[PDB]
Order: sequence, then structure tokens, then C-alpha cells
Amino acid sequence: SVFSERTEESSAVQYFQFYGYLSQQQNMMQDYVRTGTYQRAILQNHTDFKDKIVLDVGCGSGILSFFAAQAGARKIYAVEASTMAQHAEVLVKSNNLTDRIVVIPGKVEEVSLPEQVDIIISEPMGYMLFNERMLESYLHAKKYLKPSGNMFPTIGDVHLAPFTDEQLYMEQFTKANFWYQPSFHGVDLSALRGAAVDEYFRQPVVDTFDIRILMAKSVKYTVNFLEAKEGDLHRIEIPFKFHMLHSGLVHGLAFWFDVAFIGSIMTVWLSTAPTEPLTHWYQVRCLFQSPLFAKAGDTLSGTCLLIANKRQSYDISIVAQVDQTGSKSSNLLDLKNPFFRY
Amino acid sequence: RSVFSERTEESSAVQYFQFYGYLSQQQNMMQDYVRTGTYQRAILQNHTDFKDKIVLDVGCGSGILSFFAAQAGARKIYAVEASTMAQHAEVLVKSNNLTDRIVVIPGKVEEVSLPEQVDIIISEPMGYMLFNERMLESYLHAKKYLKPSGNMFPTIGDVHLAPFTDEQLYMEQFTKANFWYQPSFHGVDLSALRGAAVDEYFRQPVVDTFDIRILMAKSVKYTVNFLEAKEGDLHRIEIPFKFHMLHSGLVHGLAFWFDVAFIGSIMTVWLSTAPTEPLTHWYQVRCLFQSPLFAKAGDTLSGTCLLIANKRQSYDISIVAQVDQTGSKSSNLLDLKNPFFR
Amino acid sequence: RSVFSERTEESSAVQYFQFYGYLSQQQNMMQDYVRTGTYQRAILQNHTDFKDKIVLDVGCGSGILSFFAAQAGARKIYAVEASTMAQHAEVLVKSNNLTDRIVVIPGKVEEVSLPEQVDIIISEPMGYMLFNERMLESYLHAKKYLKPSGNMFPTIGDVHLAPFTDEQLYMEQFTKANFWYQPSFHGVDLSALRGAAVDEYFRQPVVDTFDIRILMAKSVKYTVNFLEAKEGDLHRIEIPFKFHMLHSGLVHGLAFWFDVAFIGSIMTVWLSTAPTEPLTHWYQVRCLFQSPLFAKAGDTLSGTCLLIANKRQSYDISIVAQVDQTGSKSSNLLDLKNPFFRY
Amino acid sequence: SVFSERTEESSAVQYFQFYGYLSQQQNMMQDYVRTGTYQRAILQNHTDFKDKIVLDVGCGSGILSFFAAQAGARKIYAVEASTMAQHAEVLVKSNNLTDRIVVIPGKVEEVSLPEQVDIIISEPMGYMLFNERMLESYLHAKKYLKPSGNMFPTIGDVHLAPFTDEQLYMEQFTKANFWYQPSFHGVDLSALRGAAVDEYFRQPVVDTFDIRILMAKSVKYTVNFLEAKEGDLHRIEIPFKFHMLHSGLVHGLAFWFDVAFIGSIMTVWLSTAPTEPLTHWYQVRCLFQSPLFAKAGDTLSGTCLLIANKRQSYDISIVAQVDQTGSKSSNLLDLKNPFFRYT
Ligand SMILES: NC(=[NH2+])NC/C=C/[C@H]1O[C@@H](n2cnc3c(N)ncnc32)[C@H](O)[C@@H]1O
Ligand SMILES: NC(=[NH2+])NC/C=C/[C@H]1O[C@@H](n2cnc3c(N)ncnc32)[C@H](O)[C@@H]1O
Ligand SMILES: NC(=[NH2+])NC/C=C/[C@H]1O[C@@H](n2cnc3c(N)ncnc32)[C@H](O)[C@@H]1O
Ligand SMILES: NC(=[NH2+])NC/C=C/[C@H]1O[C@@H](n2cnc3c(N)ncnc32)[C@H](O)[C@@H]1O
Repeated sequence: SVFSERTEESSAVQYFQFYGYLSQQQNMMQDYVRTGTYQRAILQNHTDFKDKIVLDVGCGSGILSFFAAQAGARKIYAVEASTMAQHAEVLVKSNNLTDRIVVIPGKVEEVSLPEQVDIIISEPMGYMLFNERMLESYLHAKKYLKPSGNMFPTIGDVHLAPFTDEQLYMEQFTKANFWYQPSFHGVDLSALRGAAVDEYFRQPVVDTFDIRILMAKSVKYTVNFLEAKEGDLHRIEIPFKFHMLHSGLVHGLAFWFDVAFIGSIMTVWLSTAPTEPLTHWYQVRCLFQSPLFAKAGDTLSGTCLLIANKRQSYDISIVAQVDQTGSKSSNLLDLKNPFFRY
Repeated sequence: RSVFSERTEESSAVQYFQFYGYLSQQQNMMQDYVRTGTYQRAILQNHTDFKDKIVLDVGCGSGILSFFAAQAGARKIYAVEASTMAQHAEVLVKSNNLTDRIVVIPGKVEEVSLPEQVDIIISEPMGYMLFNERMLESYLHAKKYLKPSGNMFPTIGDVHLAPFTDEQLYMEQFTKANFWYQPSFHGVDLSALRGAAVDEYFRQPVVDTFDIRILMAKSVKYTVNFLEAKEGDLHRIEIPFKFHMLHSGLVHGLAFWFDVAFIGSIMTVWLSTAPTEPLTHWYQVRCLFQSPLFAKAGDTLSGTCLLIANKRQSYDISIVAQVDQTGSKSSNLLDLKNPFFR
Repeated sequence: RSVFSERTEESSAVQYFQFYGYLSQQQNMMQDYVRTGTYQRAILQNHTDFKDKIVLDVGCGSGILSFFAAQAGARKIYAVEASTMAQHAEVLVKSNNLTDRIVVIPGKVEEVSLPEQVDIIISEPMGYMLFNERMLESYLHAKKYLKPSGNMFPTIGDVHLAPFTDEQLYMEQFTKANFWYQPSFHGVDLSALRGAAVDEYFRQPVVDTFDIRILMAKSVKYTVNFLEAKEGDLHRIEIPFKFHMLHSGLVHGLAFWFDVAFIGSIMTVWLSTAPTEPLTHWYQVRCLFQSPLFAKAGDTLSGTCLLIANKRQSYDISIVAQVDQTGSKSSNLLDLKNPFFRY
Repeated sequence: SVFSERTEESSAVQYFQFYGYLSQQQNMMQDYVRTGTYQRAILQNHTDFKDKIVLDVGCGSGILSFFAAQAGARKIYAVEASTMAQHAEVLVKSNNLTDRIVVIPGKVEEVSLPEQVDIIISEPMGYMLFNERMLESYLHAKKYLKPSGNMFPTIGDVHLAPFTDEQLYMEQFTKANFWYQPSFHGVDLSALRGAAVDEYFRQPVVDTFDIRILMAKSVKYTVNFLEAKEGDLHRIEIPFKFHMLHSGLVHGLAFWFDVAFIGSIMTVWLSTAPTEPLTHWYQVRCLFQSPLFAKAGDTLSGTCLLIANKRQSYDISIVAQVDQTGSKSSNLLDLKNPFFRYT
């Protein structure tokens, strides 16, 4: 299958084992912003669901399928690959919706669905929007979508902005310098200090932060899920030119994302921005190997290149330059193994 | 086909050795001064057991125990390590000018070849609750390389079990599970899954420390003699217990910790993770009952802790305990692989 | 075949009036100084409403309110009381030399025969949550004796309710029910009764006081006008509510208190059992949801509190609450007759 | 029936409503001395149960029936008059014992049993042993007992002893002196002081105490359940001669009880004495209206007469005199309404 060809078995096993836990479902459900916004987008756009056929991709415990039922869908196909599909079935039964919701256990790339649907709903977003590569499964499912169908979410915007955080930058070295001693219990560890530094720097930092560390308005990269093909997510080249609003040292790029549900009655936004209430997605920061000085009014130009890998994630390649000075830096990070700093 | 691969799912092995490839993890273990300081003391205080001897270090990591063996005068130390850390260990060997005494052998101890038999084996095979990671079997397996009258550091492992009271912890885990009692979460009835939730939430061993005054009886000791034990002895571990209750009250579960002894020629050195001792990175482990038991002082609490090794490098744990005088009985199942760090 | 006996189980009445035959209970009520002092202020500051008037004291107990009416100048006071406390009332009337003004008439106000119509009715008909004991219906029934131009003290009653958060209270009640989850209590599996236990423990309204900071919205007010209301109006009491949540968090239930006003000719005197006021022997009352509701500040919490009168001189309470934006809904049935005294 | 003939309906309705609560079952079950001693008595005398027919009188949630089953009984008829019988039935089913335990809802004086039984088990003891008058129901059940039959408990011993407790005595007047004031909000209450005193003294005091307040070795009155008849419990006369071990003022009599399960293997005792761990029965004290001075070596003689009433309890009459001085005191108390003093 398309899933198998693009995913290492070892990664897939652990991934779906992780989502087999009710505790992870509770963590997602207890995010009020997430759950409430999904509910609001579906119910306030009830004409997009009433008497429609719906496909729910990666339904987990089934919550979005229930919301689609509340809005009056005629039939909902709920697809889930983890063992959570068992529990979703229990809820479908216990909520007396077996006549309207059918749970299909398996990967959406592999299951057989009988008919074309009117709308696909899903929560495919990971860290930095793209982590887990579930957006590809979501787009792959469009093989079941009628030509005039819709997607909830309809678009996703990843946002990038330069930040200054001297303490975050220094912290890497404080930790790595553990290795810089000539006699740790009689052992000279200093030869590994460089390796330790590199290792810390390859890890995106998952946590939140004061918006006052941001030095420029974000750059936006938009994926239109109604137009995109799944192949469009294998390589994501995000050019940027930031107009510096503040003068200082730039230590890296901060990432967050929004998605929009564009229905017939209204458009509803779900944002993970640092200006908004915190979510279980937090935000993500990637450090440069060296900070860049930029005056207010300078331009910081470069690219963020995301290269998908077989571990259901991305390698992040970042290059940045201060145009007015020519000062340049970069980093290459592994999104599969972020550092949870929060 | 090897002993390791036959008892281990590839998926589990991949993530396991990936985890131990990280220098940040080596640092976390090394910075446990109780652990590191006690190992050095055990080896240097028993320098005669190493002086001009051939040594095997099982799962050497960055090699710190090999370096202790070298300080103690070992003629030759074979340092076996299956993760990519083995290459970092070789870098330290070279930078400490010990190429003449420490020889890194990359790979699994169940699969590599050694040129000769050794006089003593050293390792840190202890995981959480002693047995997690199933490294003790690799440790015992390496005895195929041990000369008939060879030694092992550590020489023995003591598992301690004792009943505890902690209503706060118990209701902490009950509060989490009650989420799945909701009859209308955003209009959805979750109550059918309440049973599954409690089961899942109570399968988690609780990792943290506690005040010794929560213990309700003197501990029971289960000893593993690593000189005598065979690998197969650890596939199914049945630990009987009979506690003489010292205080009346609710027993919410069993607390676990372990000691290991290094029985050398000069002296015996103990490494303890007991709640009476300085805290280590192993902390202590508590297994909750789904329903507490009441016992009065002078009563006896009897039963079995059953550990079945699984193919995920861990154990499925079965605890059954009853108050002998009343027949009040509790029985819980735990997944040692996935604890709750508190 | 009186109105009282028609709406009341004999077993309930016997115990009810036996309870109120105890002097120790009269002492408890009288020693509530907010209560006794406010009643005296309402009556004496409005003395013109009593001076040379005919008074009916409904459920007079030891007679304290009748003595206040006599202090205010009442020409004649009929003090009706159905418990054996009527006899102690008579003793106090004689020892206080008020035999020419206070006339104890033993019996139920629904069954006695009064010699004439009265200018004003006085009583303390309020139980826990205001409505417990169904004494308000006896109070209203007594209006058959009230002149058209007549007054009632208290004149109106305001029920207040507001959502609260209190995880510790919620946890206390579940810790109690956890007992019936045991799969082997002395070798017996109890767990089949765990549902029944939770229902029973959460049926208990909680009587005690609390910090006003646990309240998550402005209270809603339900007003009963005693001059206007009819007995039949209290058989089914439906209180709709819509709260504008001022704080985010889990709502564990609704808190209840009441105010009564004495609307006299000279001034209105208020007696409040609100948690912002000095504690009374009424305290405050909290009804727990079996499952808490989450709401954010700005959301609205709407639903109904429905009280259905029963033949044990109390009400069967049903509360349904729903977060309007999410449809998160919770309900509970409470037995007002038998509260949990937590104080 | 025999039950309805000796019990007022109003009392019976409240009584069985009370025992309908799972919270009350939980309360009794959590008394470990109580629950544990019954289990011990039954299990350690397994030969009185193994393959036998059993009747459990007032089984409540059914716990004693399950112990009889654990001891190997062939068949247990469990009789319970409250709605708790519905919960017992649930437990029998969920515990897979429907083949061995038959729940029979109803009063034991009114149900029919299909066969005679080898042994009757019950927990009929109330405060001061006799409160609730369930011992009569227990004795009544002997119409179903075979001539060899045994009874668990087999005998009941009521103990009584004189005590001194100056502070408990003075407490009564401290409370009653509320009424001794000439202007409570303008009202002279003093005429009711005597009635208030009398009311406090008619209440037996339920709590525990230090054994050092006892002034003499207890006197024991024994009910043998194998021999006693129902009628024997309608009038209980307990004579006493106390030989005073200490000099001081005697403020009343203290009561507690033991029961023995006299089985074929051994006799097990359940005691509520102040020398033993506390139970939910506590101990009971009945004050004298006036204390009696006795010297060490003096004799305190008199009678404790218990007279059954139709409220499922007893009127208590105690008369005592000091033989060497002729000094005399008495009291009349109402066991149905004790003062719970324990803190
Ligand atoms: N936080 C998040 N929302 N993370 C992403 C959400 C992942 C959810 O979707 C499921 N899922 C992921 N890929 C799938 C596929 N190919 N077919 C079917 N179900 C799939 C996961 O098991 C989980 O329940
Ligand atoms: N807390 C701890 N001390 N945990 C255990 C420590 C295990 C260490 O030994 C290595 N290891 C585990 N199993 C092995 C095997 N079969 N052959 C070779 N190396 C192995 C791990 O990669 C890690 O460095
Ligand atoms: N705490 C309180 N204020 N409780 C309410 C007040 C109850 C008082 O009024 C009496 N009472 C109740 N219903 C009555 C009726 N139908 N006729 C005559 N007297 C009656 C009670 O015996 C008690 O003295
Ligand atoms: N703490 C205690 N041991 N209290 C006494 C125990 C009383 C128990 O016996 C029941 N009971 C009382 N009289 C009964 C009768 N005549 N027939 C059947 N069941 C009856 C009560 O409902 C309660 O469950």
C-alpha cells in the first residue's frame, strides 16, 4: 500500500501502539480549543453535513463522527488503524448510532470503502502541522471524495517567524558542557562535547513562549487541502523574507499553524499561535547553529526545506541570511524526536 | 537467528537501541552520582578482582564501567555495546589513551564473538523495578564467556516488596479515569468505556519516591543470584509474599525497589534504591490495586507477584493479594513497559 | 380529609411534629441571632403594621414571633402550632402575663378553626433550600383567614442559584461510593451495586457553607410572592436558568440560598442566607452533578431546576444543566428530604 | 401479624426506610470488629454450617448469608423487610450463589419459609442491646428452627455499672440554662427551664468513655436466645447490687453488651465493652436526676426496668439507693431518642 511503501514498519508499530491508548484520546479531547472548534465548525456549517455522506479519517474514539451525526449526516464512514477502532465501535453502539456510523478498522490507504462521499473530516495535524505525515493520508482519502465535495479542514497555514532567546541558545551549551571535563570520576569526557552539542541542536524544541521574543511578522505557507495532491507534501520548500521589526540577535525560527474550515455558512479557524490560548500542539522552535544580528528594518531571507522520511516525519533544513550584511547560518533538524521543554 | 532476536520484536529492539544511542541519555545516567559513585567504589575497593584480569563489560554505553575496570588494573576489557553509542565509547578510549586495555566490541552480547574467556563480568543490567528492559537475561547469557570460577559485578539482586497506603495517589488515578464516565461530553456518551479506562490507567506502575511511613509492613525480599541463575529463570518469575501488617488501614498497593550487591574479595558494596536511601534515577515503583484492601494490624497479607517476560523487552505483571483472616482480595495487571512518571 | 392529610404521608407527619416537640430544637432556632434578631427588627420597626391589629402566627413553636407581635402592640394574636410545643408556648404566654393578647390554638393550620379574620400573618415557613418541609403551603393555606387588605411577614421569598466548582467536595462523595466497587469485601463481590451507590450518594444535597470564590457566575433569582401565590403553585416549581460564566473550569453543581423580605409600611427588612452574609442555621445548599461540566468564561450554562412536591413533606429535585455552546449536559436527582450535613 | 401488632405504622415506615440506604449498610460493614467477628464465628465453626439449612434474619445486603455460604451451607434463606432486599438479590446473582441463597423480601413475622432450618443467624443488637426490638423478631424466627437448632448469636449479656462524670452531668444544666433568662429579646423564658432539664435527662447518652470513671464491677443480665421467648423481652427487670470500689458521686449507670456465638468447635465473643476496641454501638450512659454519694465499700442497690413500647424501643426506669445512707435517685429515659455525644 501507499502507507507501507512510505513508512518503516518499526515506526508504524510504535505509532499506532501510541494511539491505542485511551489516555492519549483523553489528552486530545480535553483540549477545549481543539474539540470545541471542530464541533463549532461542523454544527454551524450544518448544511454541509445534513443528509450527506461523510468520511472520517483517523477517527480515533469517534468524536468527529458524532459531531457529523449531530449536524445530521445520513451516513458516516469512520476509519481508524489503531486498536482504538474497537472502542469507537463501543461508543457507536452505546450512543445508538449504528444505523448511521460505520467504523472501518484499518489504514485509509488500505481499507475498501464502497461509495464516494460528500465531505471528508479529519484531525491530521501534528507538531509544526506536518509531523506524523497524516496530512498525506488525509489527501490520499480524496480518492473517495466526489468532485464537488469539501474537506474539513479545508486549508492549513504553517507560520514561521524569527525569534530571539539567548537563554534557550545558551542552555544547549550548558548541557553539552557536562562532557567538557578532564576527570569525570577519572575519565576525560571532553572529546564527546562536540557530538553532544550537535545532538541537542538537531532537536526541535516543543514548548510555548512570550510573543515578545518574535522579531518579525510571520511568513505563511498555505496548503489548500481541496487542491493539493499527497505528493505535494513529500517536499515542502518554504521560502521566507522577514522584515525585522526589532534589532537583535536571531537564534532561530518559531513555528505554529492554523487550519480553516471553509463551509457554506461560515469559515471557522483553529489556531495554535502563541498569541492564542495554548493547545496540545504548543509551538515549535528550531535553532540556528549560530545567531544572526539583524537591525530593525533589515531583511532576513532564506528557506525552510522539509523533507519527508520513512519515520512518519520530516528532516528540517533551514538556511537564513541577513541580506544587508551577508551574515549566514543554518541548521538541519530531526522532527521525529523533538525536545519537550515545556 | 539468535537468543536476543528470538525473544524480541524487531520494532521494540529498534526503538530501544535508538534510545540508547543518545548522549543526553548517557549524561542522565552518568549524573546519577549515587549510581556512578557506587559502581566506582565497588570496583576500585575490590581492585584485586580486576588487577591484571580479563574483563567483559555488557552493554557498556559510553564505557564508564570499563574505565573503572581499567583504573583498577584490568589487563584487558572487552566492552560490548549494541547501540551506536559504541562508536562514542571508542572515541573516549582513544582520547584517554586506553587502547591497550579497553576493546569495544560493537553488537549484541548474544551475537558477538570474543577471543577468550573472561575472569569477571561487569554491567548495569537493572531497569525500573529491576527487571524492565530484560537486560538481566543478556547479563546472564554472557556467562557463556565466564571462566568456571569467575565473578560477576553485580553478584546478586534483591527485589523488595511492601504494601503501602496512599489514598491521594489512588484517587489521582481515579480522577483521570472518571473522564470516561461522562454521559454527555459535547453531547456524546463516553460511559461505556469507563471500564476500559480504569483498567488502562491502573496498569501503569507509578514511578516516583515516597515517605517510608506509608509502608504498612516490613518488606519481603526476593533474591536473584547472578552467579547461579540461568537466562531461562527470568522468563517467568513467581514471587510469593506474606506480610505481617504493622498498621491498620487501607492497602492501596505494593511498593517495589531493589538492591544489588557487588560481592568482591576485599569487600561487599551495596547499591540500594530503597526509599530509606538517597534517591537514584530508578526512584521506586508502586503498583496500585483497582480496589484497596483493608487490613488490621496483626493480620497477614498473602499472595503472589507474577512476572511474565514479553517480546517487548519487558514484563507483564500480575499481582494477587488477599488478607488471610478475612479473604478480602485484590488482583491487578500491570504493563511494566509503560510506567507513569509522577 | 384536610388539605394537610391529603398531601402528607402519616408516617412523615408523626415524625415531623415529634421532631419539633423538642425544646432543644427550639433553642437551636432561637440561638440563631441573625434569624431571631432580624425577625424582631422586621416586626418592631414596622410596629404600625401590628399596632391594635389581629395577628395569626403560623407554626409558632415556643411563641417567639407572637411575643414580638405583642411587643409591637398587636390587639390579638392567634398562635397556631401542631406539635406538643403548643403547651410550652401556653406556659410562656402565662409566665409573661400576655394571656389577654396571645391565644395559643393547638393543631394544624389546615384543621383548626379561628375566631375571626386577621390583618396580618407571621411565620417562619422556610426550610433548607427554602422549600423543604412544605411549610410554605401551610403558610399560603392560612390566607383563607387573611382580610383582603392584609399583609404577610415574610412577604416574598427569593431563591438564588449559581454554578460552583469544588473538586474536593466532588471527590469526597465518590470516595464514599468507591466502597461498593470492591470485588472482594471479605470474599464478597460488591461491584454490581456500585451504580446504585453513586446514585444514592449524589442524591444528597450538601448543607454547609463555602467561600464565595467557588461561584463561577452571577446568581439567578427565582421569586415567590406570598401575597399572590396559591398553595397549588408549590406542587410543581420550575426554575429555568441561564448563567453567563465568569470563569473557566469544571462546574460540579449548583449552589442554593434564599432571601425573604418583610415588606412593611415603614420599611422593608431583608433576611438573607447568602454566602456573602453572616452564617445562619440554614447555611447554604449545594447539589452535585454526577459528572462535572467544563465551561470557559463567556460560555452560557442553561437548564432547569425542577422541584416536585412529595408526600414526605419535601420535594424531589431534578436538575438539568447544559453548556449551550457544546451540548455538554449533566443531570441529577436529589432527595431534599435527607441532606448531607457537612459543616 | 406479630410485628404489626407491636409496632406503630409510623415508626415502622421510618425504620425500614432508614435501613434501605446503602450508606447505612456501608456503615455497618466498615465496623471491622463487627463484620470480622461474625465472619470468624461462622467460619471457625464450619461444622455448624457445612451442608446445613440456614435462616438469616434481617440480612440487609446479605453479608452474613455469604459468610454462611463460605462455611459451606447447603441452603440459606435470607429475610429482609426493607428495600435493601432488592440489592441483596443483586449481590447473590452477581456472586453466583442463586442456587444456595434465597432472598425472601418481607418481615420475618409475615413471610413463609418452605422448610425448617438447622441454624438461625442474625445481627439483632441495637444500642444498649435491646433498642429497635429486633431481638423479638430473632426469637420469633425460632418457629422455623429444628429442635436441635442453634442460634448465632447464642446468648447476649447486658452489662451495667455505676459511673462518675461530673462534666457530663453539669453539661445538662449548662444547656438547659439557656431558658433561665428573664429577657431573651424581651421574653422571659425561665418558666421552661425545668422542662428543658427534664428533656435532656430523658435521653440516654451514646458515646464512649475512659474505664476509670467506673465505680464498681459491672452487673450482668443474660438473654439466652435458645431458651428465651418473644414475650420475655416486653418487660426486662434488671436488679443490681453494686459494691463500690471507689468513693465519689455516682451520676448514672453505664451500659454495654457482649454476645457469644456458641458453636461446636469454639465460642466466639463480640464485645462492646469500654475495655474493647470501639464499635458503632459505642456505650450508653443513663444519668441519675440527682447524683448519689457512695464511699468505697458501700452498696448501691436498685432496679433497671425496661418496658417495650410500640416505637420499636424501650422506656427505661432506673431507681437506685445507697444502702448505708438511704439516699435515693431515679430516672425515666426514652431509648428511642438517644443523644449522640461522641466526637
Ligand atoms: N494529534 C493528531 N491528531 N495526530 C494525528 C491523528 C492520528 C489518528 O489517526 C489515526 N491514523 C493515522 N494514520 C492513519 C491511517 N493511515 N489510516 C487510519 N487511521 C490513521 C491514528 O491511529 C490516530 O487515531
Ligand atoms: N538503566 C540501565 N542500566 N539500563 C540497561 C542498559 C543497557 C545498555 O546496554 C545496551 N544493551 C542492552 N541490551 C544489550 C545487548 N543484548 N547487547 C549489547 N548491548 C546491550 C544498551 O544499548 C545500553 O547502552
Ligand atoms: N425551621 C422552620 N422554621 N421550620 C418550619 C417551622 C415549623 C414550625 O411550625 C410547625 N408547623 C409546621 N407545619 C404546621 C402546620 N401545618 N400547622 C401548624 N403548625 C405547623 C412545626 O411544628 C414547627 O413548630
Ligand atoms: N445494627 C443492627 N444490627 N441493626 C439491626 C438490624 C436490622 C436489619 O434487619 C432488618 N429487619 C428488622 N426487623 C426486621 C423484620 N421483622 N423482618 C425482617 N427484617 C427485619 C432491618 O431492615 C435491617 O436490615
